[PDB]
Amino acid sequence: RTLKVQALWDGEAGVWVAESDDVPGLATEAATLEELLAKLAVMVPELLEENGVALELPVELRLEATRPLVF
Amino acid sequence: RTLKVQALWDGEAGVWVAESDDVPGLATEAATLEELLAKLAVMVPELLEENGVALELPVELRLEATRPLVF
Repeated sequence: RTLKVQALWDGEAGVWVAESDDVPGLATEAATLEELLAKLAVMVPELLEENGVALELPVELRLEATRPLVF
Repeated sequence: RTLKVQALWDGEAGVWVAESDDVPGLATEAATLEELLAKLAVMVPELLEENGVALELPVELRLEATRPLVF
């Protein structure tokens, strides 16, 4: 169904890093969130096949980025 | 707590558009997801105050972007 993937900002390395509890062996990053999305679109299917898929279709990727709010 | 905000890609207008069921009167977009985040960091608090807040702290903003997966 929906595969939640977190994008964590790594200021030191200047890149967003993908992390997912729904996607096995996911290890990828990119300078921008757009590029991270692009890369994910390719890698995620592959990783799901290489591993025991077991997914309900059609599957969508939800890239999440969190920011702390100041009041 | 966590305020979920969706970023919807508008290819025609060349911008990501913010949409939120947790944040009142949210109307904003930006050419990139980074900029959309930046803009949100400022506007969201403001909109929450101007309206009946009623939030548990500390509050974090979760920007979500969905992409359909092809197999």
